[PDB]
Amino acid sequence: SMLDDAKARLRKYDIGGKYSHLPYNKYSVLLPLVAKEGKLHLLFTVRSEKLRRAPGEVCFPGGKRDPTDMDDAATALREAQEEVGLRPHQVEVVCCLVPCLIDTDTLITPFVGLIDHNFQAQPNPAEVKDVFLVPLAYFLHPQVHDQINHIFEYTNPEDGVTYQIKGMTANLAVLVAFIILEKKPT
Ligand SMILES: O=C1CC=CN1c1ccccc1-c1cccc(C(F)(F)F)c1
Repeated sequence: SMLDDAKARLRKYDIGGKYSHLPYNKYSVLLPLVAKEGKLHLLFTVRSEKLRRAPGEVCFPGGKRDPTDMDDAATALREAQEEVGLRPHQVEVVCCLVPCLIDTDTLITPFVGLIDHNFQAQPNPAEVKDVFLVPLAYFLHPQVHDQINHIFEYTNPEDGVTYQIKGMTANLAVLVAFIILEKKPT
C-alpha cells in the first residue's frame, strides 16, 4: 500500500542511534507524515512571534532535549505534543534521518513519524502561531524565490494563504520527498 511503501523506503535511510551519544547541544525534530485524499503530506508549524529562536518562521515540531527524554525520538514526541497536541498513540516513529550540524556545538536529529488519520492539530498559541499541511509532491516542483539563498513559497489552495519555507526545514522536506516519491510507477 501507499503507507507500507513509505515506511519500507524510509527504513533504508535510517541511521539509528549511531550519532546520538555524541556530546552536543541536542535538539530533535519530527517530520510528521499525514495521508489525506490519497496523498502524503508533511505537517509544518509557524513558530510563535514571542519565541527566543526563530520567531514567526516555518519549522517542523521539535525542540531541545531534556533530562526526562529516554532518547532523541522521545524529545521529538514530547515537543510535538506540547506544540500541536500530538499524542503518543497517534504517531509511529519510523526512522531517524541524517542529523544536521549547526553552530559548531549543536546537533539536530530528525525523525520521520506517520500520523494517525484521526489526529487534529490543536495549536498551542504560546509555541505556535499556525499549523499547515503541504503535499509531499510539492517539494519535487516547488515555487522557488531567491532572497543570496533559495526560499520555497507554498500557497494553500483552501484559503490562498502563502507560506515561506526555508533553511533546514526546506532541506529536510526535499529529502523526505525524494526518499518516498522517487522512482514510483503510475
Ligand atoms: O536557528 C535555527 C534554524 C533551524 C535550526 N536552528 C537552530 C539553531 C541552533 C539551535 C537550535 C535551532 C533550532 C531552531 C528552531 C527550531 C529548532 C527545533 F529543533 F526546535 F525545532 C531548532
